[PDB]
This record gives sequence, C-alpha cells and structure tokens, in this order.
Amino acid sequence: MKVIDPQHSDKPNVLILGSGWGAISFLKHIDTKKYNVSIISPRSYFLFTPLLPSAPVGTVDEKSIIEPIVNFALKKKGNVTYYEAEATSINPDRNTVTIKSLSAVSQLYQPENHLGLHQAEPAEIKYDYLISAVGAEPNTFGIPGVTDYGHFLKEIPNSLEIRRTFAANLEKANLLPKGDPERRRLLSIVVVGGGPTGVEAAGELQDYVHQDLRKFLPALAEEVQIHLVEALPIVLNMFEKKLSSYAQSHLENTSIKVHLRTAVAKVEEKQLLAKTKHEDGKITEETIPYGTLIWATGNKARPVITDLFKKIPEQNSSKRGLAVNDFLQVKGSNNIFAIGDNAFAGLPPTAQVAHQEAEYLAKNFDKMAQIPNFQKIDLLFEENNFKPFKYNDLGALAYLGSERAIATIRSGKRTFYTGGGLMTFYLWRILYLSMILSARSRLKVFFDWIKLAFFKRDFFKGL
Amino acid sequence: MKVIDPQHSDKPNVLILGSGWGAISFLKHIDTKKYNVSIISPRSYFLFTPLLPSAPVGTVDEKSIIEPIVNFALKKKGNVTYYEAEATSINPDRNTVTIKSLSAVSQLYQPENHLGLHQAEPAEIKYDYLISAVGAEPNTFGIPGVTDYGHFLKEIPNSLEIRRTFAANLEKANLLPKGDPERRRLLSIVVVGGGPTGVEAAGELQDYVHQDLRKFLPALAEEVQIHLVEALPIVLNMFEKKLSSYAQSHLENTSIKVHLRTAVAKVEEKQLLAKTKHEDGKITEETIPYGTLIWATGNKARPVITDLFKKIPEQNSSKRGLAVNDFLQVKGSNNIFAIGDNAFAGLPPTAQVAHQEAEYLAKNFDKMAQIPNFQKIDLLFEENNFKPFKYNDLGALAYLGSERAIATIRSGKRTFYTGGGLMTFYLWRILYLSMILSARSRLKVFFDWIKLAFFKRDFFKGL
Ligand SMILES: Cc1cc2nc3c(=O)[nH]c(=O)nc-3n(C[C@H](O)[C@H](O)[C@H](O)COP(=O)(O)OP(=O)(O)OC[C@H]3O[C@@H](n4cnc5c(N)ncnc54)[C@H](O)[C@@H]3O)c2cc1C
Ligand SMILES: Cc1cc2nc3c(=O)[nH]c(=O)nc-3n(C[C@H](O)[C@H](O)[C@H](O)COP(=O)(O)OP(=O)(O)OC[C@H]3O[C@@H](n4cnc5c(N)ncnc54)[C@H](O)[C@@H]3O)c2cc1C
Ligand SMILES: NC(=O)c1ccc[n+]([C@@H]2O[C@H](COP(=O)([O-])OP(=O)(O)OC[C@H]3O[C@@H](n4cnc5c(N)ncnc54)[C@H](O)[C@@H]3O)[C@@H](O)[C@H]2O)c1
Ligand SMILES: NC(=O)c1ccc[n+]([C@@H]2O[C@H](COP(=O)([O-])OP(=O)(O)OC[C@H]3O[C@@H](n4cnc5c(N)ncnc54)[C@H](O)[C@@H]3O)[C@@H](O)[C@H]2O)c1
Repeated sequence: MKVIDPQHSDKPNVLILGSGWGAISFLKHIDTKKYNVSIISPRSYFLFTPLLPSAPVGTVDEKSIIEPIVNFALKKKGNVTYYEAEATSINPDRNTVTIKSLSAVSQLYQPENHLGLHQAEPAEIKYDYLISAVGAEPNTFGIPGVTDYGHFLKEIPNSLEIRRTFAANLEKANLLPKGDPERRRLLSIVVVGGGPTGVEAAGELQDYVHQDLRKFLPALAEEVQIHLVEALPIVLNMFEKKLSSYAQSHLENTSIKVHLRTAVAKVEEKQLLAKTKHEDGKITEETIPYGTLIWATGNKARPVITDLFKKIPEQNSSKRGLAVNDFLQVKGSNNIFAIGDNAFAGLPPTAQVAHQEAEYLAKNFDKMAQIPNFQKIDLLFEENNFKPFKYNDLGALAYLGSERAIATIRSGKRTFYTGGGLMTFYLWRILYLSMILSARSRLKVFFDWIKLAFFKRDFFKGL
Repeated sequence: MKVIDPQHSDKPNVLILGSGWGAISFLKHIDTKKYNVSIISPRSYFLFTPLLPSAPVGTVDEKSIIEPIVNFALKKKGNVTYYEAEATSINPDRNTVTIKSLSAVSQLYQPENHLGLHQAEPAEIKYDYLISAVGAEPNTFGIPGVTDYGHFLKEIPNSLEIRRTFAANLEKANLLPKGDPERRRLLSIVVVGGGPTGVEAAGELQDYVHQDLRKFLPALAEEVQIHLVEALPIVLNMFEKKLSSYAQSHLENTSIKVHLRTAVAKVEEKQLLAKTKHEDGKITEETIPYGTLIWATGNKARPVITDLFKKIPEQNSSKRGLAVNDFLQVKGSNNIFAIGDNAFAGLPPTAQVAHQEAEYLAKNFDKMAQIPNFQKIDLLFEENNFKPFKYNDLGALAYLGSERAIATIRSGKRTFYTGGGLMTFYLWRILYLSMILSARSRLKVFFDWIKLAFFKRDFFKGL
C-alpha cells in the first residue's frame, strides 16, 4: 500500500538511489529544468570517502569530510525532493521503489504539496527513470567472527566505532604493568587488507601513535604494534611494482609489521588465525593477537540489488553488480540505469569510475530531453547516435604515513607525475583538496591540516 | 579498602577535585616543583562554558571549546597525576577522597610507579592538601518533570542531546501538514531562564532557524517559535536597566516571545504549566506547548559536598556550598580549600569568580612553600601576614543573537566600555577569544567563526 506519484509537471520523474559519488555527481550535473529529481538515501550527507581513513585518528574531523545533500540540491534551480530512507525493493514492473525507515522528506524549491507520510512508514515511490547508485557493502567472505569482533572502515559511524575501541584499549592497557602480555595485546592493532584504504588506515593510526600518544604516554606508544595483513604478495597492486615496494618499505620503516601473502581464516575475540603462503609454496599457520581489528577488504552487492537480480531475466546470473549497457542501462530494463559500485561494467570499484559514469549519464540525460521519443530505449540510444561510456583512467594516489605518499597521474596513454615521497605527499594533499565536491568541505579540511601543523589531532572517545 | 598514597617525595601531596575553571586555573599557576599534584575528575577535558550555548546549533563545534586536562599538565614541569573518576566521598579525618567509576590514570612526568588499579574499582586517594572545585549541578527546584522531559545546558553531552531533539522534531514536523497543531508544537522551543545562558541559548537557536533552516525549509522556519521564560520581571539582571531593556527589545525583534514574571509550576511531556504575576499583582495561568525544552535556571550543591556538610561541625548548616575563610579554606577543616561554585563566599557563581579565586590560592600556595611550619593552619595564615581574597568584578558580557551583544567592562569603581550592539558583538567575540585557556581552543573557534561567515553551521543529528 501507499504510493507516492507526483506528475502534474510535464517533466519525467527521475529518481536517484543513494547519496554517494554516483548519486551526487549525477545530481551536480542533471538538468532540473528538464527533469523532476527525487533522491532516496538513509544518509543525509555526501561522504568524501578518500579521507575517511583520517577521521578516527583525527587528522581530519568527521564533519570536515561530509556535506549535506540539501546543500547540493539548493544549487539546482528545479524541484528536488529528498527522502531520508533506505530502498528495500526495486519493482521494475510497477516502476516504483519500496522504501523503509523513513526519517524525513525535504522538498526544495517546491512551495506545493504534502505527501501525507509518517515516520518509519513503508511507501512505494514511483519513477519514470531510475538511477541506482547505492554502492556496495563490505565483504567478510564468510570468514567467521569478522562482524562480531571487527570494524569496517566504510561510513562515518565506523570512524567513531574505531576511535572508541582504540581509546578504550589505551585506557585499559595503561593500567596494566609493562610486562603483562594482555597490555601488549590491548595495544595491538590489525588492519586486514593491503588496499589503499588499509594502507592509509594503518598509516594514519601510526602517525597518531608516533606523533601524539608518544607526547604524553611514551611507555604505551612504544608497546603499540600495528599489523597489516594482505592475501596477495604485494601491497597496493594498482600501482607500479617500483611504488608498491617503496610503500611497503616505508610502512616497515614506520614500524608497521606487513604480513604479505597472508589470508585470515578465522577471527576470535582476542586473536585471528592467519595462513601464509611462502615463496616455496608452503602453508604456515600464525596467530596474531589483537585489541583493535579493522576489516578493510573488498566489497559486495547489497541485498536490494541481489533482490533485483531475480526480478529481471537477464540479471538472474549477475553476482558482483547489475550487468549494464555501454550506455550504463541495466540490461533487461527499459528505464533503469546503474552507476558506481552497484553496477557491473568490468571496471574498478572506485570513486573515479563512479564520478565519470555519473557525468556521462547526466549529459546523456539532457541529450534525451531534446528528442520527442523519450517524451524500446535500448535501441533509441544507438539509433539517435551518441557515444557509449568510455572510462578514462586518471591514475592513483595513496598516503603511506609519516608525511609520505605515492602518486601516478595519467590520461589515456601518457603518464605524467611525481610519485616519490614528501613532494608527492603535498601533491596528494593539493589534489585531494581540489577534487572535493564543495567549498565548505574544502575549507574545513584546509583548516584541519593547519591545526594539525600546530596542535596535532583531537582524540575524544565521546565525540 | 584500597588506599593510594605516594610519598617518597619531600613535597606535599596537593589533590584537586574537578577539571573546570577553578581546578584548571589553579593547575595553570600551582608550583609543581614545590608540590605533587593529583587531579580527580570524570571529565578528561576543560570546558569553556561561556560558548557552550553555541555548540548545539553549531556556531562553534563541541571540540572547539574543550581542551584535554593532560595538555595543561604537560606544561607543568613537575609530577601531575590524573585519575579519570568521580569523587564520591570526602573523608577529612582520614585525609582521603573515595573515588568511583575509574576510567583511566595518567601519570605525566613520572617514569615511576604502578598503582595496581583496575577499571571501575573503588579506591581512597590520600592527600596532604585538598582543593575542591567540583562545581555545582543544575537545580530543578523540585519542579516535577524537568529531568524527565527537559535538557540542561551544562556539559557537552547536553549539547548533542539538544541537537538530537530539535533535529528529530524538525524531521517529524515537516512530514505533517502546515495546519496541524502538532506541527506547530513540534517546532516550539522553550528556554527556561532569562540568565545569560538562556538568553544566549535562545538567541543562538534563533540565528540558526533564521539563517540556516530558512535557506532550505522556509515553510518550517516560519512556524518555529522560541519562548524564553523568566521568573523575575527583567532579563539579565546583572546588567544595568538600560541594557536589560535593549536586550529584551532586541530578542523580541528577532521574534522570540519573552515571558517575563513567569514561573514554571510543572512540566508535562508536550507542554508546561506557567504562572505569571502581573503589574497589578494578579496571578494568571498559561499553558505553553513545546517540542524541545531547555532548562537553564540556577544551580545546586552536588551530593559529594552535601555529604561533606554532615562530616564537619561548622558546615552542618551549610546549603548553597562549603562555607569558606577569607583565605578560601573550608571552615572547620585544617587542610581543605574550596573554590568556584561548590564554595560559598557570598560571591556570584561565575567563571570570573572561580578564575580569580584559583589564582589567589595558587599564589598563596607557593607562599606557604617558603615557611617551615607548613612543611593550626587557620592561624598561620593571619600570623604570617598575607592578604585575604578580595574579588574584583570585571563586568559582564552576553550575546543576544542576530550579531548583537551587550557588554560592561570595569575594574573596581571605574566603568569603561561600549555596550551597544554590533560594535559590542565584535568586542564580545574578541574578548571571549582572548580569555580562552589555550591556543588550540582559541584557534579552533577562530576558524569556526570564519567558516560561519561563509557557510553557516553544521547541524548533524548523529555527530
Ligand atoms: C575508506 C575508503 C577510502 C576510499 N578511497 C578512495 C580513493 O582515494 N580514491 C578512489 O578513487 N576511491 C576510493 N574509495 C572507493 C569509493 O569510495 C567508491 O568506489 C565509491 O564510494 C562508489 O560510489 P557509489 O556512489 O557507487 O557508492 P557510495 O559512494 O558508497 O554511495 C552509495 C550511497 O548509497 C547509499 N545507500 C546504501 N544503501 C542504500 C539503500 N538501500 N537505498 C538508498 N541508498 C542507499 C549510501 O548511504 C551512499 O550514500 C574509497 C572507499 C573507502 C571505503
Ligand atoms: C552554559 C553555561 C554558560 C556559562 N557562561 C558563563 C559566562 O559567560 N561567564 C561566567 O562568568 N560564567 C559562566 N558560567 C558559569 C561558570 O561556568 C561557573 O561559575 C564555573 O564553571 C564554576 O567553576 P567550577 O570549577 O566551580 O565548576 P565547573 O567549571 O563547572 O567545573 C566543575 C568540574 O568538576 C567536575 N566534577 C563534577 N563532579 C565531580 C566529582 N564528584 N568529582 C570530581 N570532579 C567532578 C566536572 O566534570 C568539572 O570538571 C556558565 C555556566 C554554564 C552551564
Ligand atoms: N584511482 C584512485 O584515485 C584510487 C586511489 C586509492 C584507492 N582507490 C580504490 O579504492 C578502493 C578501496 O578498496 P580497498 O582499499 O579495500 O582495496 P580492495 O578491497 O580492492 O583490496 C582488498 C585486499 O584485501 C585482500 N584480502 C582479501 N581477503 C583477505 C583475507 N581473508 N585476508 C587477508 N587479506 C585479504 C585482497 O587480496 C585485496 O588485495 C580500491 O578498489 C582502489 O582501487 C582508487
Ligand atoms: N561576568 C561574566 O563574564 C558573565 C557573563 C555571562 C554570565 N555570567 C554568569 O553565568 C551565569 C549564566 O546564567 P546561569 O546559567 O548561571 O543562570 P542564573 O543562575 O544566572 O539565572 C537563572 C534564571 O532563571 C530564573 N528562574 C528560576 N526559576 C525559574 C522558574 N521556575 N521559571 C522561570 N524562570 C526561573 C531566575 O530568576 C534566573 O533569572 C550567571 O550565573 C551569570 O552570573 C557571567
């Protein structure tokens, strides 16, 4: 029951799922004069995921790297509606999306209707076009215990969750005497995943331990040991070999114990079972005790997308995400598009890919606006002659700790960059600032780095 | 059981209760070469209470107006120990203080002992001298419902508690249609107390509603009504009549409904019963519906101080706080001192008073260091010839909203200030910045005000 369906306007109802890179990048460029836009997301803010590994340790504040959805929609002149809720079912036959956990509805540039909704009431939202940018969710690979005893580094609440844990262990351990093995354990951190998230997380945590904790509890700081665990034989594989080594070396120089070729078989409350494959093909078992565990491995399709696989014939055998056209249309659907991590275009799950995908689609959308037939769709795209989506790989950036980073900057075939150390760390800084989506988020981080230069980090367990 | 008592050193063990204005101002000036200092407080940070009314609405961030205790103790060269716990009993006969809810113990500039304490374990902390600066706690006057349905503006968790409430009501109300009286109620705020805390709280809340909420939900913003309730016939009575009127007028011009001569008799979930005395001496009853209620009235002695009243003969009949000498020594005690709100010197309960009291005592303490007899105390003070505490009233400052404030600046008999509007608002700004206790807290707020000038306030219900 309960169906929301506004259509007094002679504009198509475009409906966006998500408030991330895809969803927001799309919103930034969509023509609200030609279309009526509605957004559904449980998160009322955009999250600049690349600096999320700085939040917990407090290099940057959780508020500095987020921006309200409504601040974006305010720059769009036309009608924007934001439902603060989560999409539970996509219904292609009815062209609605069932939502759940409705917190709020904001109607911007709309001095008009009242939907008659109540909080936490279920409702179907009709759409003429659907853009699905709900992102992926963290994958535990069915490795038992991960969720029970570990923390993802994925959203903002995760950042607080980590600080509270580490804070609590610092407090508990410092009461125990130096000898106690429990004290050594509680001061142990284990970051699973040698992908940039994990590398940056391990590095940031270290910077704090070296630069801040040491300033007033050096007896503790010395006993803290940070482990990084990677199943592959190399860290940051998306970079050149030359840089993946320098990263690994530098991490080790900052006192991080890098466990290469090591796969976590199980996670217990106070330790995790690791298997390691060696050069000679032998498998050895290790036990790594831990106080804090950060799980920064790969991601996985959300149940809403899994749900949808079964409802469309030619998605039945999809797994990673929605199989999608060269025009980023969900195969088997006449009016649904998918961008970013919930889509499958055999491209890397990266904000870079989501950003481009979004822009391409938005431009296609105002192109559709000037064609009678859109006012069955599969064919019109090729018929009316506009390009398929071609991804342009711009490169990669990763902070390694101790004011060092690696970089590669390309466009197409040419590669032009500096990927060393201290120089690259500044580049990394600048480049990140620049590719932030808002002046506010930009100014906040600029100030956060200046205060860092003079006073180095806030670590409040209740804030 | 369990008594902590370090005394290998030939220095007296000075023990401080609290991490506020008294406790910290005292710490800033106490001579740690002559004395071994220990602090007990459940709060691990200093709170700049004058800007606490800016936190909830997000003019300033909760982190910008707080500073860790250990940051202060780090500037003190000698031994400082911080117990993160609350004092539950003061024991004059034993010269110990029983503590409870022990979270952590930090020993700074002490490469030495291990106390053998565990978390949430009870323990008595011995002292040679005790300074009690635990402050007061909010007074509901036994008016039923206040705690059940209302929020104090006292500590940092209060600021989050208020934002969450207001945020929740904004979300709920916006779903209801304009007509609905529930919508009007949920958008209703009631700030009890015409003291500067309430005035500033009501004003800040207003600035947000006018300057921010209006930018994206003007239909809501218009329906929000802020009430201010004061039992006396005037607001901000500590100021001259001329200024108390201008304040009241300006508040009314910013659309705040000021209920003068109005005392809250009872608080229900959705409304509160008010009685109002009129010019002609008639009592009329009012019902003020509310969604959010902020209780910013007077304060009250904590149970730890109440507990102590009974243990000392000449404190038996104390009520507001500990009766105290002209040397700020607790009457009836030979080694206990009390400063700030938990003390009673017939002076106003203000950070200004607590700041001076603390300095005076610290200076007295290094004076005691050079006299054999301190290495029974009541007499020595007058005998060894140093001044009693004389309070110097420096004046008063209060922000009124809409970038206006009132000010009075004096020292002794002479009064020299500008107390008008926009001018005074800047003065207010400068003067507050200057009387912050740390460069970090100072820089943070300076940046918070600049970001305000360009982007106006973060209002995140989960942060
Ligand atoms: C810690 C970290 C660091 C990273 N650093 C980098 C980097 O430096 N460079 C880089 O290129 N990439 C980086 N990434 C990857 C990048 O963040 C992702 O590729 C990107 O988020 C994908 O964009 P998206 O819009 O598909 O999903 P997201 O950006 O995650 O957004 C998905 C949105 O969907 C919402 N949502 C979830 N479920 C529902 C539902 N049922 N209904 C409605 N909405 C829903 C979410 O709240 C979210 O707003 C990083 C990722 C992480 C976790
Ligand atoms: C919102 C607000 C705004 C204010 N604005 C102003 C202003 O503009 N100007 C002004 O002059 N005054 C102002 N005040 C008043 C001023 O803050 C107090 O008079 C001053 O804080 C008193 O200092 P204190 O050390 O006595 O107590 P506080 O500064 O309150 O500090 C008390 C300390 O004791 C700790 N504590 C509590 N219980 C225990 C226990 N059992 N054991 C150990 N520690 C304990 C607390 O955590 C805290 O660290 C304001 C107060 C509030 C609430
Ligand atoms: N182009 C850019 O601007 C840019 C920059 C930085 C990062 N990124 C992207 O950000 C994304 C962040 O993802 P990520 O950092 O989690 O990398 P990832 O999730 O792709 O890699 C996770 C790693 O964990 C390892 N792993 C899996 N299971 C394991 C187990 N049981 N035990 C131990 N290790 C295990 C895997 O071998 C893998 O290398 C990446 O996809 C990356 O491409 C993009
Ligand atoms: N010198 C400075 O720099 C400076 C500046 C501002 C404030 N201050 C001090 O800080 C404090 C700020 O205010 P506060 O939080 O202490 O409040 P307060 O204790 O100053 O006053 C509380 C107010 O609430 C009223 N009230 C009491 N019961 C009531 C009821 N049932 N219904 C309605 N109203 C009721 C009282 O009449 C009183 O006006 C003051 O004590 C002030 O002296 C100092």
